[PDB]
Amino acid sequence: DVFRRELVDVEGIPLFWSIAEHWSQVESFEARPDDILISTYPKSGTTWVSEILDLIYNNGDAEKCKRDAIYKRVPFMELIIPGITNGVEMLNNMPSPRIVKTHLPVQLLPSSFWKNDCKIIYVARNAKDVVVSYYYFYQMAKIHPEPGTWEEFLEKFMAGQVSFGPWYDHVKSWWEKRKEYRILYLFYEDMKENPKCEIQKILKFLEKDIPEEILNKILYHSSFSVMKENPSANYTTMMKEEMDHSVSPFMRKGISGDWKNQFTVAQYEKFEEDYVKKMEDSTLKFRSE
Ligand SMILES: Nc1ncnc2c1ncn2[C@@H]1O[C@H](COP(=O)(O)OS(=O)(=O)O)[C@@H](OP(=O)(O)O)[C@H]1O
Ligand SMILES: O=[N+]([O-])c1ccc(O)cc1
Ligand SMILES: O=[N+]([O-])c1ccc(O)cc1
Repeated sequence: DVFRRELVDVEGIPLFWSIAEHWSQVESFEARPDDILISTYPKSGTTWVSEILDLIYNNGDAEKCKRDAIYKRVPFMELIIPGITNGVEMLNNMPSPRIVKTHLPVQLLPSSFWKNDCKIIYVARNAKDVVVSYYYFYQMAKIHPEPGTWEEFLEKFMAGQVSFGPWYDHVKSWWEKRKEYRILYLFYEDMKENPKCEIQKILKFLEKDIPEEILNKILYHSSFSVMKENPSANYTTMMKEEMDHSVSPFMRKGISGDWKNQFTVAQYEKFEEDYVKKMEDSTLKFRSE
């Protein structure tokens, strides 16, 4: 059974057993100078930005972006599961320019990305909304260990005992890295508030100037209500064994502030006290609504 196993430590970080088992293949990954790396802590807007990027690369052409599922269009690099998927091999066989997805903490990223000085788009999302999203995701996406109860999962998340390790270190270290490499550091909440502005930031970073009409086309097709019903973007092409959408849909709510529906007031106060202690060494600032 490839599903529901315990995580395995990889250079200090809990990862899926099969990623750990094939780690040398990940660490030796060969990047290319024109790769665009989308880097996120899980549940922070990876699919959203991956769809935006593929739409940009295809000039807002919806049909072209339906050539395959997002997880084939924008391969999840480190995700290797025997009999199921191999992100490294998918990318190895993909023509440039490649869009590459990762959730790896900075210290675990294959060094080829640094050596090739690749452009990277990092997306961060407020921790409270992340942990709620990740809880439901753990339930539906069977490669993860059992999340337990909300209360149990919340504690594991705060302790960094979840797949890809602690959110706090992930966002903080990636933030620091922006001083060394070309990292456009985006926030899920900004994309919610003003998607046009954020996509304009992406275009400037990519050194692309496109017509307003194409920009509006990209905006329309990357909206939650369009993506949620789009089989090429909403993960419903996954086998039920890998992802069971009847448990929780991948495109779940797509808002900011769902944490209010999940956290008890006590859980919130405790989470905030812990958060301030973990995040005061950082100039990083988030909005929770
Ligand atoms: N277009 C658009 N607009 C707004 N929100 C969106 C969009 N697409 C995905 N989502 C929401 O993003 C959450 C999934 O994040 P990820 O794509 O990073 O998940 S994953 O790490 O790639 O598995 C998950 O958030 P929750 O709804 O809070 O669970 C998705 O619903
Ligand atoms: O099989 N799976 O569970 C997968 C496969 C590919 C992917 O990008 C994410 C999950
Ligand atoms: O376990 N999974 O199937 C996953 C996990 C993380 C992710 O971003 C996509 C799929």
